[PDB]
Amino acid sequence: GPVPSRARVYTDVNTHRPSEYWDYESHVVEWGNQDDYQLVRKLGRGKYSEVFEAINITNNEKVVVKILKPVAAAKIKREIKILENLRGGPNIITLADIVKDPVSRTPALVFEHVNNTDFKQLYQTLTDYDIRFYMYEILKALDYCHSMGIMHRDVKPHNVMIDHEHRKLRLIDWGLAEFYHPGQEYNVRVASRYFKGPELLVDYQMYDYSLDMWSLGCMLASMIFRKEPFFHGHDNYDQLVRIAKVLGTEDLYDYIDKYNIELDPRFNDILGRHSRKRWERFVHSENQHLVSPEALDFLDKLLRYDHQSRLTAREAMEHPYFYTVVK
Ligand SMILES: Nc1ncnc2c1ncn2[C@@H]1O[C@H](COP(=O)(O)OP(=O)(O)OP(=O)(O)O)[C@@H](O)[C@H]1O
Ligand SMILES: Clc1cc2[nH]ccc2cc1Br
Repeated sequence: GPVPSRARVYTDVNTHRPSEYWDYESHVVEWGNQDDYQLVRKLGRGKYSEVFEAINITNNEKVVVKILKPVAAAKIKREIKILENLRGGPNIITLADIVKDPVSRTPALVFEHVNNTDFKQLYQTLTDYDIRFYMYEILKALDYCHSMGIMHRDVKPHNVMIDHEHRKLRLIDWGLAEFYHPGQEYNVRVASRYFKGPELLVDYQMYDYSLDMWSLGCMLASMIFRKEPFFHGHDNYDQLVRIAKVLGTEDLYDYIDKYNIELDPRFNDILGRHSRKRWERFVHSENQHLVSPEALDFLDKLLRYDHQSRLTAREAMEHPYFYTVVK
């Protein structure tokens, strides 16, 4: 069957922590006062929650309220435990309160509000320096959560809030986040299609923090090459073919051979044979100002099939691409 795998960093953070730290099922939720919050406007709705802008009437501060849709208490306590564990961490969204919504009769998570800049404007206006600056900020949040034994599993642009005026970044939406336990087989239905790592696309369940580094690489490629998304699959199968058209099929077969993974036979008549492309192939007059040899080397070290070969968040922070960023 498949060869086992373990993270090359932060492998035993959870084994050496009190069981209360990662045993989210055993956690007793402390409930706040729902009357402290006045809902102002609906910001969005997904399969798992409705999101509102609200006012905390005890301090007149703006907050965001995520009212959870009917889902397993396992996912609810997991998100709460992760948010409480990471609270105060660099660039991690702050969970301000947990209240029972009187209408839905489900938990409502109250978060600090971030005055988020339009994503389309950010994507179209970020300069070379801003891309490096904000990528260093996201790495601080990822190294923190990884060092705390947690994988985010849904890194994507909509989950990175940026207040471009105050040069403030927050990593949000921890509903898919999970505690990393060496040897544990996880669900591969995580992350959004365009940001799914090859490990999820080939059904390899013993993955780790390095999944987030693939997702970060996908964001980087889309920003420096001005191609959103970078890997534009029609579905989860075409998603792997789109990756293989860039990284090539030889390295893909070496990856699956290393872990003794057998690809779904449905890939036999869609994967083809592709060579690895040089990153310069994606450079053109409209994105050249965002590309440098340091950007391409950094990208090359994130976008690797073998999850064990990708840079960790801390190694990424050491890369020459960030030497220009004021620290
Ligand atoms: N802490 C926050 N401060 C300000 N706005 C937030 C905060 N958290 C979420 N939002 C905003 O709430 C809105 C709705 O969120 P929601 O996650 O449902 O949709 P979304 O960002 O389009 O996500 P997805 O792409 O996953 O569907 C978004 O515009 C999001 O930026
Ligand atoms: Cl790190 C980062 C996160 C982001 N979220 C939306 C745009 C955007 C750009 C960068 Br660079």
